[PDB]
Amino acid sequence: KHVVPNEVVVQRLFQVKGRR
Repeated sequence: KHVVPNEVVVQRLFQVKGRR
């Protein structure tokens, strides 16, 4: 999801690790 300013990467890891 774009790979310029590194934001949907830390969050995405939090979303996957806290549901199912």
